[PDB]
Amino acid sequence: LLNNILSVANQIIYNSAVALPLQLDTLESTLLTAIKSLCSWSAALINDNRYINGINQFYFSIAEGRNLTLGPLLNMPSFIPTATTPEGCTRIPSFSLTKTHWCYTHNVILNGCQDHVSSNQFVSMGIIEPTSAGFPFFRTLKTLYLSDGVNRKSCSISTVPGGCMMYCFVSTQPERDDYFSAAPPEQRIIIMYYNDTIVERIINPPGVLDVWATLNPGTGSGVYYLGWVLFPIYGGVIKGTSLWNNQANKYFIPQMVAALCSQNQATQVQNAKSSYYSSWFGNRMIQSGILACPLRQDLTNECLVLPFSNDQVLMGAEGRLYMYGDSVYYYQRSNSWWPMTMLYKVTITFTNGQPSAISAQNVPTQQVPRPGTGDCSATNRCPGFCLTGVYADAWLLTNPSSTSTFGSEATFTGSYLNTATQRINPTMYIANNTQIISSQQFGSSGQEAAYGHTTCFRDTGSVMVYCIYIIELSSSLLGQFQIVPFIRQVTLS
Amino acid sequence: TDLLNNILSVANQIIYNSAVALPLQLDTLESTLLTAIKSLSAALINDNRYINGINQFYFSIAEGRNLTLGPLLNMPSFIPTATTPEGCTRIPSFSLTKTHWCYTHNVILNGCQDHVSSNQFVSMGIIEPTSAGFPFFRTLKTLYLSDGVNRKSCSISTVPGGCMMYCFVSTQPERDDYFSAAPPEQRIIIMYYNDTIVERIINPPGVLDVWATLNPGTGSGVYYLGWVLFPIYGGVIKGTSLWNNQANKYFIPQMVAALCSQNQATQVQNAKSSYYSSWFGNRMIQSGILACPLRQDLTNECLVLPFSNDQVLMGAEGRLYMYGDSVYYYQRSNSWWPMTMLYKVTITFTNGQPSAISAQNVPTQQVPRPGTGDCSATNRCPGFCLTGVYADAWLLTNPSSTSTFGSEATFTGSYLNTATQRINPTMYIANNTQIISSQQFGSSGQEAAYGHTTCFRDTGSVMVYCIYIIELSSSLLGQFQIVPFIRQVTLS
Amino acid sequence: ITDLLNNILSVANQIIYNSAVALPLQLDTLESTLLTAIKSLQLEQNCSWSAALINDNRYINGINQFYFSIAEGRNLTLGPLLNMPSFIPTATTPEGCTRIPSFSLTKTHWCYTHNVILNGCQDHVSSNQFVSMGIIEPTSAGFPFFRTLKTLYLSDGVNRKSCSISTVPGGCMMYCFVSTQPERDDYFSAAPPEQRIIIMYYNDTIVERIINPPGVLDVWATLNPGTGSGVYYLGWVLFPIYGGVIKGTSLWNNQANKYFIPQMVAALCSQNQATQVQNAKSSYYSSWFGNRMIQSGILACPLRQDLTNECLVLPFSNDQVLMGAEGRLYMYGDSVYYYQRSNSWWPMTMLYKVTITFTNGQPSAISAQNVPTQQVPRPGTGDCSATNRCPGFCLTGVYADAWLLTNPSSTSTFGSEATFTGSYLNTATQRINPTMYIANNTQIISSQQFGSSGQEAAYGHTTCFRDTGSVMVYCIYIIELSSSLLGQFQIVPFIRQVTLS
Amino acid sequence: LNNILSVANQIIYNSAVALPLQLDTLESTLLTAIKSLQTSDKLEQNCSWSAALINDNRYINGINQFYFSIAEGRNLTLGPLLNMPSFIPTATTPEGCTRIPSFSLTKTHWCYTHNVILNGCQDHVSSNQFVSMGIIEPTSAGFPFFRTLKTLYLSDGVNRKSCSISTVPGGCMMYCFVSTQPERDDYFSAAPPEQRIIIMYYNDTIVERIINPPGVLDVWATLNPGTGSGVYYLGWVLFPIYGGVIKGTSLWNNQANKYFIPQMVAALCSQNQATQVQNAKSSYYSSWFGNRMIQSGILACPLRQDLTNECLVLPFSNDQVLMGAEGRLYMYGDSVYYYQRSNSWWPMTMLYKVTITFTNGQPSAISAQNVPTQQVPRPGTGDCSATNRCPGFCLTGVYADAWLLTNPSSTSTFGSEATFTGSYLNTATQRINPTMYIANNTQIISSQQFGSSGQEAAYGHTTCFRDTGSVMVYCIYIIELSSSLLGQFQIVPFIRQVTLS
Ligand SMILES: *[C@@H]1O[C@H](CO)[C@@H](O[C@@H]2O[C@H](CO)[C@@H](O[C@H]3O[C@H](CO)[C@@H](O)[C@H](O)[C@@H]3O)[C@H](O)[C@H]2NC(C)=O)[C@H](O)[C@H]1NC(C)=O
Ligand SMILES: *[C@@H]1O[C@H](CO)[C@@H](O)[C@H](O)[C@H]1NC(C)=O
Ligand SMILES: [Ca+2]
Ligand SMILES: [Ca+2]
Ligand SMILES: [Ca+2]
Ligand SMILES: [Ca+2]
Repeated sequence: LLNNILSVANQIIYNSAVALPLQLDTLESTLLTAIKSLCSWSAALINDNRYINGINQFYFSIAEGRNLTLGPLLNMPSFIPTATTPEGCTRIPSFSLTKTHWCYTHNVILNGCQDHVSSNQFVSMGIIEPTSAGFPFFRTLKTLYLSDGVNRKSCSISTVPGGCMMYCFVSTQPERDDYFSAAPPEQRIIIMYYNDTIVERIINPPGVLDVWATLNPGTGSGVYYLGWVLFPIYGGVIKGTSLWNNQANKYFIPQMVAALCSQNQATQVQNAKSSYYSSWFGNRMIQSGILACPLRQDLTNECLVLPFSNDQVLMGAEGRLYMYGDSVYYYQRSNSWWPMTMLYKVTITFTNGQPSAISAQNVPTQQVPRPGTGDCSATNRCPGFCLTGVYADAWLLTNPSSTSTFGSEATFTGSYLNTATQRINPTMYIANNTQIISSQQFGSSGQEAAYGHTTCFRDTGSVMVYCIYIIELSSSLLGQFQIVPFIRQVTLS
Repeated sequence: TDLLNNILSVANQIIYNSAVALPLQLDTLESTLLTAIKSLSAALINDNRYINGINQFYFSIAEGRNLTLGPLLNMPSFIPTATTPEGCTRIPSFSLTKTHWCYTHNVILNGCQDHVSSNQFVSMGIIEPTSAGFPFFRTLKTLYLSDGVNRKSCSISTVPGGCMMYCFVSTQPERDDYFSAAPPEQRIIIMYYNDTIVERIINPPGVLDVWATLNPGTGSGVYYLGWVLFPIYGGVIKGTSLWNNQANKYFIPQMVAALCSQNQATQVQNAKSSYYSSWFGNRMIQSGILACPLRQDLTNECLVLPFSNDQVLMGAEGRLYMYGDSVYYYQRSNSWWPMTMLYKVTITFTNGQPSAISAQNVPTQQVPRPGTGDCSATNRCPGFCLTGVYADAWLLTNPSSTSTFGSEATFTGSYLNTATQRINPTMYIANNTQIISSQQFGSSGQEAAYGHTTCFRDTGSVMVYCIYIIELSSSLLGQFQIVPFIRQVTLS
Repeated sequence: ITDLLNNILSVANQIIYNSAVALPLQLDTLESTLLTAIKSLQLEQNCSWSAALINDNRYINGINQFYFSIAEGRNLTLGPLLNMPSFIPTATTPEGCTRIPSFSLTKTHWCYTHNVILNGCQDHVSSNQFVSMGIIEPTSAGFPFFRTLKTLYLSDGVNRKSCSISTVPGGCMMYCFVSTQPERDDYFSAAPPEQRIIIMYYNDTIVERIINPPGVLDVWATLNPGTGSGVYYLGWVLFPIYGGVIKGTSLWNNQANKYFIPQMVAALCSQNQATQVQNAKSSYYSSWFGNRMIQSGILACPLRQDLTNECLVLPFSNDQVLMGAEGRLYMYGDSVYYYQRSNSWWPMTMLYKVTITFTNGQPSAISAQNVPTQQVPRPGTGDCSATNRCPGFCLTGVYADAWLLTNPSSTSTFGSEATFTGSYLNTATQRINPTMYIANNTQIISSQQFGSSGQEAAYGHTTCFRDTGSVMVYCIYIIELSSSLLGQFQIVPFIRQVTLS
Repeated sequence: LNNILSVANQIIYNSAVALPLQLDTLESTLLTAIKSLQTSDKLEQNCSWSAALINDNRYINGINQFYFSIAEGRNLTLGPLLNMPSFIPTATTPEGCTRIPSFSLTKTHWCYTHNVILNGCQDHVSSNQFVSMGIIEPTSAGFPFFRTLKTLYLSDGVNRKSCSISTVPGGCMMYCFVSTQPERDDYFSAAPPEQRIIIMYYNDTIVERIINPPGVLDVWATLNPGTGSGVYYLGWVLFPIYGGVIKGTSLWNNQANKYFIPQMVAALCSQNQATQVQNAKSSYYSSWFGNRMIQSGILACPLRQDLTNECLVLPFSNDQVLMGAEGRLYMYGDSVYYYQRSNSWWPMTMLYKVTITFTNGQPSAISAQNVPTQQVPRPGTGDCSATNRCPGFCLTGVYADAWLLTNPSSTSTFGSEATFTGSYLNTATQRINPTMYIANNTQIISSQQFGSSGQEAAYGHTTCFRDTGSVMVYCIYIIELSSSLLGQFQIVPFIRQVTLS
């Protein structure tokens, strides 16, 4: 025996966790495609046939991943609005794409890039349709501008059937002051349907009052998973709470640190433990996690807050959730001591139809660094307390689970700021665990930039993968920043 | 001993997958599917604050003297930019009525000097107030015409339910259009909010064998008494009725005489000759209006109505406007007179069809436009010229309110403030003889091109806002970025 | 060990349970709830179903074919005229005029159209255009009735002229140009007239569009449909065209030096090859019509309801065809054929097999092989009468198409013995004495003049088909006749059998 | 611990075979049902809807009304003939005979029919019957087009004769008898000919029924529809009829000693009053036609697809009406009117208002009030020509109906000044000189003759209606004209304006 059931009961995990959920996923797509072929209708809000089957997947096998190269930039009419004054500040994009449609949002501040009193939030939704030269056009089918005195900040957006769910917090003071007060900022979820119904709810997740000093959405896309909307969150946890106590003495050091940090192992461990706690931000434990909301117009306390185990994950930061086939993935901003791209496979367990636990498996990487200040520049390799960095997510082009060891040879794409400490030199790239294998810098040396959001998808007609690279660029002319959706091909060379 | 622990650890995951993960997946697959099949113009309306503030003269003559430009206001630009360094967006057209707005521009992938192959972007939407009190141009639909047809020089106009765009199809360099005796393909595209699109080749009567070429003027058309009026211009062939009827006619604006010292005979002779171009195939260069009835089955119902050359300068690009019930025309100064040309247009109908047009100039010596050679911003004397740039203007007071038409008129727009170069974009308010308020955008040397200006009133706050759609030379993305600046015209 | 054995059994049993009855059950429940949501989305008392628009079983397999063997072709004669209720409308005043029929019949139905002039034939300004469609059904006497299922009357003040029509599935496609000045002025002026495609369905949808085929503007001074039927072929609608081409264009240059002399002229004209060749070359160029090259061709249109510039113009090579003229397209099985009106120096019936070559799904070239004949002349003026045999420039003639009763391709040499039928005006110079006939390459073997001598007539369109119930071939001869009582000119659908003897 | 392969193989097979097979099958069921909706909406694309069969808005409110006031009636004149594409089909051989039209127009649409005989105008064995239906729409010149939307040709060996037609919602009802022998023989035999009602709907449903109204058999030796239109009235279709009644029957008995002498006859006939009354009584009996009482009447049919004997025969009182003859029924607003052809001694137009009384939802009685007239004669033979004024037995005349332009009820004395229009053969004894006219009780006030002197003609059916859009009244005059070139006859729908000038 022994050897007989092992591979068989392993073939049942494959049968149940990859084979059947793929058949179901594929099933949903062919029926969707079948539905559109049956007063601007909501059935206008469906992507071209060419893309419905090429969204939220790993597009390349491990072998193909070796030969990937960036095509040249393609010109399309940007769906992202710019500022119309020099001091107008458009920042903090969030972008989500499903089989049917996409959602986009960003924050607008009228005068400069700091304002804890008033801002507005632009939202749009639309579809992808092919042009004449074959390449995609992001067709906006609706916009909204939430401008009503509620300072909605750090918003994450996700597609839902029929429209968008956006998750925001309401800013009334400087970020540091949120870490020091005991009560958290107000949390809101806004649902915006293509049929023009808009319902906004102030939400009260259990386990948040008197536990989390502050709580923010991660700014990167949420995802629609099993009838729930999952959003990335982070914040500050108060001392002496159960969550705090349950997280005590936990730390996570990524697989490739040991060979790169010459500091002694015991000191690495003590430094890594100390890295989840910020004296600057009110002596709170800085915590990443997921917020799970059921898709309902009647929301109050049904949303769940689920923290990641600090054994599995770095200090709390902005982030993004993804769906690749049937697995959920999490990008965590590197706001701590490890300056390399952080991607995890997230296992979610439901109990009584509800998410009750999450678990994170890192894709071990030493590639694509991020600028930071002080002792936590792109060159640091050693655990310690750091509170600095920048958002730069990454899209997985190959399946980390395709290798016998998880993520042994992983391939991903995104943008990054190629410098040690400054926010300059935005560079689009494709990378593996150890090396950048394809790269093109945008603009001249010293060109300023900030956050970068990357999303890829396949035209199943031309069998082509495109990636959109949404980058905040410093504008010399109009606006402090111009959020640009670069689009280009990821080609098998 | 130690395979039994992870054989039941695994067999509990198979319980989970079959009893939780998969049935939840099925519940959700059922859920999103039912939603998609559940999906099987009362919105597309401007806010109450603007519906009664559109297409009017906003100020009295007396008030006009105290108008000044307010600071630029920050709204989300509804005009899409390029996403490559060489990407080119050019030739905007913007139209706003009571219920909604329409917008369009031309997109060239490989730089602004490629004149074959392009795409045309279109959007429409409404205006709503923001918490700071100023307007937001809310886009409710976009379209990208990208089928390989080189649609060029497009004008757009709102219609009830949507937009009507007038384009021509360019298949050869401009100059060849004037030389060939067969005119280019003319198209009318109608795009409704309900996502119906109808596009048709039109052939107005009296075009074939009369007009060597014909273009929309790029400025907005207007919807007037059931018809859609677009500006047009082009080249008329020697020996036709239209050429003959137009023979010996010429127009010299009121204010030219005091500024030009040539003998009257020379001015007249030179003015007669400015309507004819040896460079463009010896055609008479001609301005007019295209009148289309609003229908979805257009072939030859659209009418071409030339202006008399006694009333109007050499044919050029232009724009139509509605102020109350009066139609006005802006005519680009592509000839010898470099100042802003605005006219009240009187349209006569015979048996339900526009049969004639007449133009009365608002006499002006203000807001020059850069041009080459002897036809720069400083020229004051009649001659043949084929140079200039588009720079429309919005009348803030009624030229009909004075005893003599246009004796004290006030208008606003952008212009490029140099003699010969297209640099230094400046938003201004002016009267007939002087600029009374002006704000340059960017630094000296900032390159720019066309500018479309449109004003409207917030009847909640009684503030007038103008949008100045300016074509700006860009260093970051694209060779050009078309920007809709917005600011108050303030009474002080 | 007992714990962690008995555990699996009852657990792996629940898995069998989950996978065999529990999960398939949720699948059945799922299927039912959305089949009962798909059906829940969706009138025959009010419907005239388009399978009315179906020819009778007696004709569906008898249309667009060669009906006789070469041997049977020698023994064909015309039967007596048969009386049906004409489907072609006449005038209601003495001065009304109907002219220029076009008629198309395929497997399922027929289409018909003609031009209506209110005040006499001489008025070429303003007219209206009558359109009809229907099917054929047998009568109790055994012969066809052309049953009209819809009429239309295009009457909006637009001067639609020279219209050709073709069936399409579900209806008709008509091709017209718009006339705004006399014919000769169309050749002189450098911009072509407006072209239109009108699609009319049995379901009452009508879309009419102006079209602009590539390579027309600044190349064709004018362009007309040839008035003969177009055909529906491989998803495209082909129409005969003609017009005048401007000097120094690619097309003019590409035709330079080309001419065509039919295979039987040599035995009939007694002039040295040098002059015959030079005169043939010249016959393609009309000084009277603005020094244009007068040119034949085919217009190819995709069947779609949003036409702008997809229609293509393909000229015939002048090495293969005579001077441009009115014409007609045919289908005999899978082969396209072209009849070309003899408006030039050769007065005999001109029929060709057309080879159409495609490229990327679009037609790109046409080749024409003549069926060499010397029979059925047509009346003309001056030196280009019925009796003329020599090359040279002429601009006179009349439309007189002909239907092929046997296959030109069945012989060793193409067209060495062809049999065709039509009508013709049996005089040399006048439009007089309409005569229905059957003829081979050299002789008229069966002929029946209609009316008294001096009876005035004009165009003739002939269409044949077979009753597969009785194995009888019927030909309909649509002839323009001078009228007295009502109208100045009338168009009549004569029908008779073509019988073997 | 060996049984964990018996289950493990059932786990795999369930998740790898059983479930993917089911998910695949389940997918097909959903797509079959989705394509089922794709197919159902594509059926609608194959339909011409009954909604097509509706007159343009300009005419809908302009139908079946008195158009002019009494005073406006004095200033009416005929406009020039207008030219439209005739909806009435002609013959395609010289001997083909089209005769006996019937035409019915209502709010929504019109119905037309006539008889076709293949060889000559005489036949009692075989003929066919053309039928059509359609609408009226305006042209650019402003005047109507009668647009055909469906045509039928009943050709099946049943010799349908003397057909009258009427519109019904969504189509037409036609009434014919079946002719198997000469007319005279019908009057001599006791059993009447076969009577048929055919209903023809736009949706293509056709139901023919042989009918047997009570009170016919052994009472009427023969019975024919009037040929003139019927009308659709309060759910019933009414048809004119006439025929020969048998001696000794209740109807004959109840009609004995009745007669009708029009109000304007005394002043015009010198004969002794006793000699007049005697002849008027005798004028209802034909010794030539099997010694029968020649009777006019009306047949009333419920609108049902399953008719047998629900149809009713209601004769007119011979005190109220002349000898039995062809005729026509009208709706002017809510009033039913009746034209009786003048086949007897009095050669002038006979119009009557008809009152129909209903007994429990069924017509039971009819009465006729004559519009007193001495205008519009009709040709006849011997002592009953257009000039004759004195009672006697005549059996001669021709069908020539009339449309009332003004309301005879709008004067104190019913029809003291009435205005009507039609055509008539303007000669004393012969069928020549067809003339369209407007007349009042005593004089013709407007008149245009058609064709040359001696133009032969026969029946004339006249129908007027109003373009409410332009406020013009138009009258269609359907006249059988002798033809030479093609056909014995050519039935023509002349149209002109009746202008208030
Ligand atoms: C999308 O919205 C359009 C309106 O905003 C709508 O167009 C309207 O469509 C009807 C029929 O197509 C037009 O109808 C006319 O009705 C008859 C037929 O000619 C005449 O009696 C009238 O005089 C008139 O001509 C309307 O004119 C047209 N409205 C406008 C403003 O153009 C489209 O039909 C809509 N598309 C869909 C999917 O329904
Ligand atoms: C809008 O759509 C959602 C589902 O997509 C539905 O639940 C909601 O009630 C809809 N609102 C309206 C007004 O249709
Ligand atoms: Ca706080
Ligand atoms: Ca040209
Ligand atoms: Ca021409
Ligand atoms: Ca009998």
